Amino acid sequence: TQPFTVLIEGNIGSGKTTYLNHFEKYKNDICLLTEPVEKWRNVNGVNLLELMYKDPKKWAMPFQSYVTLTMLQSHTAPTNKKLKIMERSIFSARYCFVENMRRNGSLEQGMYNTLEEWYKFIEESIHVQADLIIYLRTSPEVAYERIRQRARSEESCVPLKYLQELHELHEDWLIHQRRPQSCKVLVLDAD
Amino acid sequence: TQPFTVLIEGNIGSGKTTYLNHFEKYKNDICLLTEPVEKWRNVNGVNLLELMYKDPKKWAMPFQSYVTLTMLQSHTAPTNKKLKIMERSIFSARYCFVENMRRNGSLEQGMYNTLEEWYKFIEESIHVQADLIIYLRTSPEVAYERIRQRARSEESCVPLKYLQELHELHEDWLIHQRRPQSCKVLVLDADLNLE
Ligand SMILES: Nc1ccn([C@H]2C[C@H](O)[C@@H](CO)O2)c(=O)n1
Ligand SMILES: Nc1ccn([C@H]2C[C@H](O)[C@@H](CO)O2)c(=O)n1
Repeated sequence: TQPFTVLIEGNIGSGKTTYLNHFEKYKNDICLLTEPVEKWRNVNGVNLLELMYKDPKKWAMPFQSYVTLTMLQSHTAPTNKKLKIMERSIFSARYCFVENMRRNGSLEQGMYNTLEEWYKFIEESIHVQADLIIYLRTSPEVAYERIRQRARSEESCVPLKYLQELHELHEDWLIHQRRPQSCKVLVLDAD
Repeated sequence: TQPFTVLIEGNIGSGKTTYLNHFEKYKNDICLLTEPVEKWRNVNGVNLLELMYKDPKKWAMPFQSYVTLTMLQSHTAPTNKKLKIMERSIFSARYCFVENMRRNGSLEQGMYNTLEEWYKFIEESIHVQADLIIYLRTSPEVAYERIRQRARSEESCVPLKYLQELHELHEDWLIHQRRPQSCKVLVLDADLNLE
């Protein structure tokens, strides 16, 4: 079982990290799970994040596959705290990042299908705690800015086009669509 | 949630199907799960099995991942029979087929790694019922004949060396490197023409 869980969603460079760094001083009453980027950067030695951004058509599949795994581990990790805040989720991994990779051709149909089958099996079994989604809404330009200020080795080549597509997907999912009673969405202007 | 389970393992062309047919008649007391191969041939329209054999460096990883999923589905499927018989398992996929694709160079480090991490997680979360393993043991040459006469479209380009690698892998797993926390193992002579 999991306590009240909050999912911090948003584009790359939407200030999620900075934002949830605030909650750090309260780690004693709140379970804080940042994106397991360190895991993605070091999978038994390999940097999947790096490989994916360097050669999407080749590494998008294994990468998103691992991301699903680690997000799933985070969603199901037990805790004694009564509040849980996670940076991003399996929902955004599926509806935004994977879908985007399918559109730009990084994921070949059979690869997209495999990932979708996994998402279906998970939802059919492993229930995921999601009570609140705070959506740090931004504009691609501002997101591009943040990314540029912090020299992230892997994100050193993400085009503005890429951010726009991710942005649109986050919009289609969190705003231009009725949400279930099981989960509320709080939109904040990041910019 | 799972009853006594038997995993039927063997190389490609070891007569699993034929052998599993002898169990059709007991369908009332036995839950028989066949390899979800036809699912692999139809993943919402795409034939992952074909693609895997056609260009493993690109498709081995997605294919095996879907295999894991489908096998996992069988390992945890509903049943109301007091005996369960599965054709293959996540174990043969992990220790034989994935290992083979790693050795032959089809799976690059990160892909093999991703696959292995899923295995760790699957067994840390779920528990897979495995009480006995029946091993239809054959020689790679005999297995090659079966595959040849079977004439399966996707296996059309499977060379003897491939079956040779898989054979060694099954041997190491079910016989040599075997240990007393043993899932008990019954070794059958699948070179026999029909038992
Ligand atoms: N499903 C996901 C989740 C995150 N990321 C990437 C986007 C950023 O580069 C980094 C997070 O800041 O992780 C990704 O490619 N796919
Ligand atoms: N983990 C697995 C399981 C099966 N197969 C292949 C072997 C045969 O070609 C077909 C099963 O009869 O699927 C495979 O490549 N990998």
